[PDB]
Amino acid sequence: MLSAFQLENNRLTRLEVEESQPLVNAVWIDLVEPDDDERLRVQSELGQSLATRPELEDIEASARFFEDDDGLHIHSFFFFEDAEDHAGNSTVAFTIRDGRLFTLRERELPAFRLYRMRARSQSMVDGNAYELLLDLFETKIEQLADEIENIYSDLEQLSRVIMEGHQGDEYDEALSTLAELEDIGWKVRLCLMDTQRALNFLVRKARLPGGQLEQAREILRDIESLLPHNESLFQKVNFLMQAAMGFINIEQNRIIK
Amino acid sequence: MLSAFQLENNRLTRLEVEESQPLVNAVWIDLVEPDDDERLRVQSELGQSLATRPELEDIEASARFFEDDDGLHIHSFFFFEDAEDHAGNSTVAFTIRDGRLFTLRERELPAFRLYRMRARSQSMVDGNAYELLLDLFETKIEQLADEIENIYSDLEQLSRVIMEGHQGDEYDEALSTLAELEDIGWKVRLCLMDTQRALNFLVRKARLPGGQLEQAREILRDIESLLPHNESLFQKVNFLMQAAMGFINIEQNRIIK
Amino acid sequence: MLSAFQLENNRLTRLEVEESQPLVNAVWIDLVEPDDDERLRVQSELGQSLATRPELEDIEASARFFEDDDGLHIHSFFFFEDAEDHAGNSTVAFTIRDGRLFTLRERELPAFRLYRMRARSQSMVDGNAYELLLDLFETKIEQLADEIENIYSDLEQLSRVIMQGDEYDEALSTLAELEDIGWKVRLCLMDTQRALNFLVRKARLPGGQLEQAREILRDIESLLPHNESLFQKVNFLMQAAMGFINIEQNRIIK
Amino acid sequence: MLSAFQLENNRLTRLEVEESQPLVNAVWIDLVEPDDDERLRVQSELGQSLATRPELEDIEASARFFEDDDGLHIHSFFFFEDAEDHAGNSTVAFTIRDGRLFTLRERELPAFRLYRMRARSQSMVDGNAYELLLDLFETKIEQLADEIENIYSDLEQLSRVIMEQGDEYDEALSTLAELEDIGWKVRLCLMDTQRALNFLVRKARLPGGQLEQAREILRDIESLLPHNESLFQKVNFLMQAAMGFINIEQNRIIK
Amino acid sequence: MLSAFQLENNRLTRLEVEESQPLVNAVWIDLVEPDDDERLRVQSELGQSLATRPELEDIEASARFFEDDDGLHIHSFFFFEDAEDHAGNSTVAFTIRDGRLFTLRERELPAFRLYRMRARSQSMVDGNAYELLLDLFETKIEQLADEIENIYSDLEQLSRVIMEGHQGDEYDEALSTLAELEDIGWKVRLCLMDTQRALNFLVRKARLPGGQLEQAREILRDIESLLPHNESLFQKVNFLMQAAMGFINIEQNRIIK
Ligand SMILES: [Mg+2]
Ligand SMILES: [Mg+2]
Ligand SMILES: [Mg+2]
Ligand SMILES: [Mg+2]
Ligand SMILES: [Mg+2]
Ligand SMILES: [Mg+2]
Ligand SMILES: [Mg+2]
Repeated sequence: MLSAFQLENNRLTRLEVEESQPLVNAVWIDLVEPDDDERLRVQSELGQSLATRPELEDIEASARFFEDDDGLHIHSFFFFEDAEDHAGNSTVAFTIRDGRLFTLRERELPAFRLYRMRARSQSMVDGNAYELLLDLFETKIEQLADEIENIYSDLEQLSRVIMEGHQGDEYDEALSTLAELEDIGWKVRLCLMDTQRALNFLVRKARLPGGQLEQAREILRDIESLLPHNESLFQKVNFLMQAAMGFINIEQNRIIK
Repeated sequence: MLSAFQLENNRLTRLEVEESQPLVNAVWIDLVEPDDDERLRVQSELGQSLATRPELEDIEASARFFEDDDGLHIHSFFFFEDAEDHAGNSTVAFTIRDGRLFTLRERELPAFRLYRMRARSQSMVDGNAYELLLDLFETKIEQLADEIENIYSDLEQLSRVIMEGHQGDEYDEALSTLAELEDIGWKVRLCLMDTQRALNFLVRKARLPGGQLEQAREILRDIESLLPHNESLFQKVNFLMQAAMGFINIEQNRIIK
Repeated sequence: MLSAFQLENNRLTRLEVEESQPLVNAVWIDLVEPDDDERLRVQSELGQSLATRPELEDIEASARFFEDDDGLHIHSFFFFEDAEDHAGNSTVAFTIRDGRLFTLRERELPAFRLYRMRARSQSMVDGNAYELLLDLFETKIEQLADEIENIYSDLEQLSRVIMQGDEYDEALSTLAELEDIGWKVRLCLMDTQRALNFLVRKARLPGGQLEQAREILRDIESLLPHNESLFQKVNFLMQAAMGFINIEQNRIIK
Repeated sequence: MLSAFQLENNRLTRLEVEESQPLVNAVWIDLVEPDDDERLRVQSELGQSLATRPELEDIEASARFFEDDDGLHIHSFFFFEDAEDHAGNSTVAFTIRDGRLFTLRERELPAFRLYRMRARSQSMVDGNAYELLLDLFETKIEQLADEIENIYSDLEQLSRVIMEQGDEYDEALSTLAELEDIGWKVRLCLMDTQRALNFLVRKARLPGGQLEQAREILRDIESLLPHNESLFQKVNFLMQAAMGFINIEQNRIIK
Repeated sequence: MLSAFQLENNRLTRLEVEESQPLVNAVWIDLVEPDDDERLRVQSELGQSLATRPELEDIEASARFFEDDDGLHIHSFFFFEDAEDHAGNSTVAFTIRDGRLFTLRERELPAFRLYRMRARSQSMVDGNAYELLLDLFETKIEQLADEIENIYSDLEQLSRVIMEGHQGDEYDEALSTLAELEDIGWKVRLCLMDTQRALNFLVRKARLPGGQLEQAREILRDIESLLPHNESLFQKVNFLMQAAMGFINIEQNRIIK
């Protein structure tokens, strides 16, 4: 799946690519599970090699945040929920070269879907590939913060269910939900931590136009402010787990009596 | 619910609003669950847009501590107990513009109720919107410190139930109380942490008249001194949980024998 | 209960107060659960308002470490054991004004009893209210260190018990007693640490007093880790015990 | 087992040692469980004392990262899996002296096996003992990162077994404990390489090309350690949830 | 028990003290559970008061690391195993005055036993009391590191026993061994931490001849490198404890069925 976008008055407008062959006019090329026809098309029409599937698995800093003849590379976890509502992180390879942004990804993602919807009726400021990359990160953080907000409200309700060792079988259900909330929070943290590394790298490495530099710092500031929330949820979750076992053992005693 | 206050010899005096239409004379407008008639009234009589309900859910720094054409915005958790005696945090949007303070909130709050009572017979120092905002934070901290104090004394009594009782009935009750104290402390910490960010932002961002600056630092100093107490309670609570499970298992053994 | 002390060759000597009315000669006024007659006596004979009972409950820095028209105020937890041998902290309001120290407290305390015993037959150095306040803190830390030392030796014996029966109920109970002592010792230390940090930045402290304060801060820094180390051991012991209890449960069911 | 390597256009080429006696031409001598005949051969043909077996057990900084008349010494944990698929760390003594690298080890290791494969058809940059040492550390980190990646995917599958019987649960706890252990041993390996590289940066004149290489490895380690810590949280939480399910099950049974 | 040592070509040589009365020639006096005859002998022949038994119990910095008319005092935990193979720490009072070292101890200790054995055929460098004190600390650290090394190998074997979660007999034994390894590690950490304070004090306080200063820093560096190992063992130990309880509960279920 190949989509391309060009700029018109600092407004991202969707290029037709099946028909309007010239890719050279695009500021952003976005690939989702691209076949070899699409890869080769980018290779020949632009200068651009793209990362292979196993290179997106690499978690080492030097494999994710690096500069080379193919441009500036940032690989970053993006958060998603699979078909059975199980949280996950999907690595996206960002590449910036000659003022063009390339995003290579394994699947559809809610941040991208959201940014694209907004980009349809919303002006960029400086109108460049670095701004675009950060806009996508802004969007990511916005969603991560929404995830955390919902862990709180779900955990609040679940908390009240757990305050009785009244078991059968709203308690099997409670432990399961706890474990689902732990896992979401855990994966949100990985996503935040990784974006944090990515942005710290960017700040030291890319000439970032100054409007872009402040934007990046703003996102870093948001991340610094979300991480503690994440850590706070783990305490609560772990305590709730402990209390539940207490109630289960109290119940066991009742039963044996 | 719209209340408005004006200043008379550095004394907040309650300006009648059903009758005395001119809002322009107020230093402080306080909204509680305001209907669209009240919102629009503030919009037209002053310049003032107010934050929407879902914008108060946002926990990201950049959504809580920011400056824009509508003025200086500080969103801050305030602590309360709901109708069924469950602790909670309620976000209050503070907005300062052209020397006037706007507080927008979802519900009655004990800090506000308390500050208003006092403000009926008590002089402000410099008599301005920044002082007023900090006075409300001072009051918040005063109450948070009282909460912590009471967690201590409650935990002290509960501690003795957990060493001296072995009935199954007074022990369900004990675990429940433990969990109620854990939750209060947890929510107090969130409240403190958030006020801390808010005040750090204020110190760097607002021209704060120097009398206000020292006031803010005093509040910051109080917070630095309350956070460790919070953390100390969690250790005790967790240890008590562990001891209880030990006693429950010792009891189980007695029963089976 | 009102006691007063005056200085004689840098030696604290106990003033008779039922009889020798002039309080003005005292360097140190010590109140224990004082009635309104004693409070008013301090109010009129010296300039001195004293903190009220509910103000000693306040834990907020700004309510404990502050300066005002009534002088320099330091509120600080002191460690004690109640009638049933249960550990506790009692807040003591220290107030320094015009070279005189005021201590207001809710109860008798071992640090004070100990300092008073010694102060009979022991010379102060610079002989002033700031030294006196720090001398009381020195004594407090001395006793806190003793408490920790004993948690160690008690925990050592208890450790061996934990490696069917009636002696295990007893073990868990003792563990929980030792946890609580250590916990309350830490609160006491942490609070004295804030108090001394405040003092260092705030009071003109005569230089002899400044080094004294730093010495106490250094002691606290060296005791806090011990406290934390005990919690690890205590928590681990608790865990092992539950393991043994479950192993026992399995033996029984078989 | 004695292997020796010399340089030819910045390409490590394997010296024949059974036959081509002169060791003096080697840039890298690599010893695996060397007998006293091999040790003595290094002692006499080069100046080189080698660390004894019990000196590789020593974990103290001053026993692992030090300089003396015998040269520059770096002892470092390398990660491996034994015959029964159990994770382990094996200390390797690196020694650099008069532009020559000596590696002394107790066993075959996957990092070395991998670096040697690659070195057969791959050019070094500056072509020296310090680069060589760092190349081996680079390779080590590459493999540690792969381990962590696999702990994640295994833990993901195991997570679902624990949410979704008595038989498949013994097995689950055992797997959990295998993953904890791997992560634990990876951390020890990372931490130790980190000390080693910090020491190197302050101590050896490191040619500037080497210096950046070392910092790159340090940067990778900084980025892998948090992953390690993150796994321990998940593992510990999974352990707790399992006990919860086991106790719920116990209650069902007793009823 | 009084032993005394003098220097001969930077070689500690054991003075005969029953017979060769002059103690003034010694660089090192070493007391083990000394009676009042030996204490008084040191008091009169040298200037030297020695710390009393209850003064070695004091753990407060100011009671362990201090200077006074009696010289330079360093009290330090040394590690040992008692008659019933239980790990322990024994405080040793080091005192340096007029170029002479005094060590006062409650019992035989493996570091001292080891240093003395080596000192019989090994030259000191600068040949002074400060070097001697540090040599003893070097030896201590050497042994602590050996302890940690052995905790690792014992914990490795024990780890494999605990994955066979089956028999009731080899499991009592396993928990016991775990608890014995936890305790050793715990006491090793106390020993390390205390030596660390002692050496930090020494570095700021004693004129330390420069050869001695580097020696001290080397020991500090070793300690900094051993502490993390200690902390790592606690995580493993705690995790193993948890897994064991899991296997015990699985077994309990099997039994009840
Ligand atoms: Mg949101
Ligand atoms: Mg636990
Ligand atoms: Mg059970
Ligand atoms: Mg209060
Ligand atoms: Mg003492
Ligand atoms: Mg050794
Ligand atoms: Mg790889």
